[PDB]
Amino acid sequence: ARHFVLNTGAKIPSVGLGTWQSDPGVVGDAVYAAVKAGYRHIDCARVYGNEKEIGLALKKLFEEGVVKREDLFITSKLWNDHHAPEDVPEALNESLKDLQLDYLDLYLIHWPFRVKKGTNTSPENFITPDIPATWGAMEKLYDAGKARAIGVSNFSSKKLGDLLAVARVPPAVDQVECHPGWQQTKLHNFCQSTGVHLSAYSPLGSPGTTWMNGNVLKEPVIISIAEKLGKTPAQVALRWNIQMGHSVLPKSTNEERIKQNLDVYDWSIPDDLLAKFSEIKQARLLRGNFIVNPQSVYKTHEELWDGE
Ligand SMILES: NC(=O)C1=CN([C@@H]2O[C@H](COP(=O)(O)OP(=O)(O)OC[C@H]3O[C@@H](n4cnc5c(N)ncnc54)[C@H](OP(=O)(O)O)[C@@H]3O)[C@@H](O)[C@H]2O)C=CC1
Repeated sequence: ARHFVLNTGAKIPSVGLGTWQSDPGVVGDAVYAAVKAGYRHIDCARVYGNEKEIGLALKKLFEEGVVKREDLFITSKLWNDHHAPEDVPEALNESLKDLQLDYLDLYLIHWPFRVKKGTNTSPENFITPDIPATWGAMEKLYDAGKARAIGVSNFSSKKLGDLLAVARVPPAVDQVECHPGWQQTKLHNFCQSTGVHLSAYSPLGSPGTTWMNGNVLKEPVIISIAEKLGKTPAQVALRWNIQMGHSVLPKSTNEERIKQNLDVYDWSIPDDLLAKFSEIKQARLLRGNFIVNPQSVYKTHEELWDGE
């Protein structure tokens, strides 16, 4: 259970190191510690502003002979301002430059949302998405082998369905918020029915993010199962996702928590304790406030998420 198989045939390691909010000065030693500890999957994005420092950590690991390039699964994301079909390859090239890599294992459309190239998220800069024309350009990256798998992030079942109808290369991954607090059963189903892999971002509910109301590790049901099974609350939360057939992208810069989050393979959650999860109140923590707006295509929360 140390990996899942994507629709491309590629194995995606079921635990990756998240690097959202990993500062340029700490992220390098975090990636290093993670890989040394057995991680084979790093989740990155242009907009995280730390890809240069992840690249220095990867080049250290290779030259030090901890791993070779082929042992690692490296993910990055196309930001909202590079959706125009002519801008997509520059975006991938910018991230390959910073990571100092020949290819990405996974390249994702970060949001089903577009702004003018080189502009900030402000309504004046909003441009109607053309996901087919962006996906069209993402396919050319996949053809050339520069992105060995392509996929999307923050797509509902509907938006994922609409892309699959027009795709020549089907999305390999839909990366979404998914944890005990927000279980995404519908999309989980739609993904297994379509052969799309569901990858769980904020798998601990992103408790370090002051503007998200994460308290997943404090839920009575998770604290219980941890105590019952002699595992930490984090361990339980992550294991739940892995038993659902989702990969998890736990972020840490603390060597010990990095180690603990990989320790989700040798042990299981009994079916009894797996039943105890629908006793958990459901709330989406990352609502996409920043792109729900009167001048947005998404005038409502329900419009962004298609009721989900
Ligand atoms: N739009 C998208 O596609 C999105 C993608 N992502 C990706 O998913 C990743 C993971 O989600 P993220 O929102 O970062 O939050 P997570 O759910 O991964 O939680 C991270 C927080 O939990 C702490 N933590 C880590 N390990 C443990 C542990 N074992 N016990 C207790 N606390 C722990 C971290 O602190 P510390 O570092 O001190 O250990 C940090 O404050 C992101 O980092 C990013 O790579 C996430 C958000 C959006």
